Amino acid sequence: APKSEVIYQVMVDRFYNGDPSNDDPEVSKGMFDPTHTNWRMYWGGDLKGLTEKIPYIKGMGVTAIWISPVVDNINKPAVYNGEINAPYHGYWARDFKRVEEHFGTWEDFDNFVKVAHENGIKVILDFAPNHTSPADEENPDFAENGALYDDGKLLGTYSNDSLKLFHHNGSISNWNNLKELQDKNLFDLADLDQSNPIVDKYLKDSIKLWFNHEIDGVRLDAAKHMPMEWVKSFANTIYSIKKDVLLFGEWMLSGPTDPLYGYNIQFANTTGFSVLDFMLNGAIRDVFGKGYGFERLNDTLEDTNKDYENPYKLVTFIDNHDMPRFLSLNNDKDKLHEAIAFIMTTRGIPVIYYGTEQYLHNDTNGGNDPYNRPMMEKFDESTKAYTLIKELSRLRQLTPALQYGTTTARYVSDDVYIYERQYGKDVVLVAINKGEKTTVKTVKTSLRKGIYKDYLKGLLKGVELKVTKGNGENLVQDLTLPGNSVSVWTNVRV
Ligand SMILES: [Ca+2]
Ligand SMILES: [Ca+2]
Ligand SMILES: [Ca+2]
Repeated sequence: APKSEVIYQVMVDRFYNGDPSNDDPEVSKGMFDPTHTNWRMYWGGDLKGLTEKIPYIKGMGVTAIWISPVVDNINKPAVYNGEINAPYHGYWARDFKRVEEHFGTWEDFDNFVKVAHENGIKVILDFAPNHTSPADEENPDFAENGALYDDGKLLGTYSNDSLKLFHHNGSISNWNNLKELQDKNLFDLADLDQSNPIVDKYLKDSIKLWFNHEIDGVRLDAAKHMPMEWVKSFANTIYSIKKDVLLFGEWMLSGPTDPLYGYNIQFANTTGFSVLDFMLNGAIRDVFGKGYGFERLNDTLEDTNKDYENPYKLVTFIDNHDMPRFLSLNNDKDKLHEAIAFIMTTRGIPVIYYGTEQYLHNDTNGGNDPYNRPMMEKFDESTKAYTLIKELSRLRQLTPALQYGTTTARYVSDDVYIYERQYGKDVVLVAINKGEKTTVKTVKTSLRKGIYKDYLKGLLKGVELKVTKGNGENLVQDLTLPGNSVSVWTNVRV
């Protein structure tokens, strides 16, 4: 009876500024905007602040915090056309053995792990071993020239790479060619050569250090840009040091016909990392954000459940830091609530991107990066979305049917989706109406006959269920779903 998880993804610089003294550190000064109007500067969020907000996060039923990368990032900005770009997001590492000084010290990090563990919450580290930082081999004064440091000891720069640390093969151009995706630079990011035994032992020593500070898992950045066999050895290293670790990779897919989807599946089946579920994500945004009909969602769900060997390890999401937030895509809270309810009641592990529960969004430039990383504003624990996210996790803890159960579609139309989750004798039936009020024909269900109250207590306009005994499969009768509603029914005792 495995444990069910719920992930909250935090971008540390944009979550909560707990400590003004690390806003503009001496060693890396000039990259802080206190006004939060230059969207590519550090804004001050830090580990102290994240720690103070763990009760808020725990009040949402979150079981694991995916924290954006907190290794030391470059101490000079990347300047493009006079535009200061700070590594406020954490993906431009200079030193994988040190904590980013804008975010805190080792003591602040250890305190964050301690308080998270005090509240029953796993810490999942976003780790980006594909690369260091932006570099121009012909201009060492640009940014930090992709420098790699080992706990303060310089191992090399891109323009002076004595130890053969990096690939010097230009940038990625043919994005459908695997070898090009692995051996060239992701944009201008100095690409690490994990085949170099120096780099191999460095990256593996680094992740050992972080686990010595009691992290519980890894979200693996840019997983398609590294050789799959090295990523497999990397997971073996982590498994060698800790038994129950949550490992999943960001293997980005462009859409349903992405030519590389087969390597993604292969990655998730063999490396020991599962994947973030981009196929399901696109279907979610299509049907809830673009008005497509539910059969696109159920078809995608059915395909993924066969395509992946272990689909209950998939990590599901509605949005993230690399695409417009759902409300930028479609500013409809009812549709957001329904999407949240969906991933909460679908197989695998759902992610809530920070601030979703506060309807946080900025729609400049379509809501695209950097505008999908706004600063957290209110921490209101009474919003309907906060309440929704808090309640469905309770059911995931009462039954494995949500994360680990089979999936049976009971009714699929353009605007109505009824699906059933089963684990042993546990049954959860869910009905989503993203259209107007309607009354459904006759639905099968394995729920015993009787009347079921909405598990959500009408929070999303949910109704009762009325099951008659069919002999064989039972019969749902006279199900009138209000418009823009979600109902959840179960035989699991509450
Ligand atoms: Ca700060
Ligand atoms: Ca730094
Ligand atoms: Ca690479």
